[PDB]
Amino acid sequence: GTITSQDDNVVVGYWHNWCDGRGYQGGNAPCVELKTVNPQYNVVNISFMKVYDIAEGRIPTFKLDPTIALSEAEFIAQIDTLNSQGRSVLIALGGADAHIELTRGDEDALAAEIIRLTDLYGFDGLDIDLEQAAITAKDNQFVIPAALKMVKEHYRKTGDNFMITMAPEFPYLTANGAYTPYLTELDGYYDFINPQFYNQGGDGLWIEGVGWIAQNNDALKEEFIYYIADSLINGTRNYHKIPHDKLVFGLPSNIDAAATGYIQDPQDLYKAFDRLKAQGQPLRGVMTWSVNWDMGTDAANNSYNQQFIKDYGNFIHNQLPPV
Ligand code: NA
Ligand code: NA
Repeated sequence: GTITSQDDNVVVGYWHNWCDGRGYQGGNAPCVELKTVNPQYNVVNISFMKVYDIAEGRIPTFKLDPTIALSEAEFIAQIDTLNSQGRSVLIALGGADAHIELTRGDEDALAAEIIRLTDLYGFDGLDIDLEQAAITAKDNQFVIPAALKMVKEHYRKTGDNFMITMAPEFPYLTANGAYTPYLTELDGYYDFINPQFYNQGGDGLWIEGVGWIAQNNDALKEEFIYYIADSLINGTRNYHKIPHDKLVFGLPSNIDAAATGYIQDPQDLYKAFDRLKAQGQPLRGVMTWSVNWDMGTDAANNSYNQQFIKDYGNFIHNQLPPV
């Protein structure tokens, strides 16, 4: 394929390489064809590159789920189509039960496999989306950055920007937190970070004048968004710094997609994002788990009807470009 990278704001959505996932509230996530994904998701993350069976070896790979009933050829064409629309398709490394437990020395083979898949499917980059147990498993903190540097450099040689993103759960981004080796090793290689501001229950931050602001408090959601992002983009309040032009706010699509973190009132995001913009530090966009959930159903089989991309797609795409 042709490496197709993002120079302006993004709306990121994950795409499930499986069918009929059950939700946190009993709903259903269909498998969907790439070509059915709403075009306002201009970064689509194929979930997941993983180890399928450890008897196959330590190096994760990607195998298109045959239940989805696309041939490799048809999947590849759909990626070419997205690329022709100016949209990126990343491979998301990790996910639940991925069995990624790499040993020092594995970076060469992991880099070779990323390059292979990239060239074959026409992926535009990789998203680091490790499960909690993987973040510090074995030599992952060393191997995964070492491999991605070699991948970045390989594609830089041919004038291509192989995108590198990550999806840390936000508690792991405290200063010296478990995800910080990935961030420091890959500083100047990663394009943007899309943390998960969901599934962390009552984790949060204390702000003098406001109080305790939890990720699951729907009365203080503007405050949560504004203050957690302000902390990250400035490296304050004991958070690792991620520059504002490289921070994308990750969210559940609806209450089926995650246990906690769903934004009940989209105006809380609009206002938080406008406060960050007004101080000269606008964010790079939003991300969601997941496009399948946005296209999914509740427990009564009522369609979620793309509400996430309705709420946020125009809002983000009509912002000024970065820099
Ligand atoms: Na591509
Ligand atoms: Na509120």
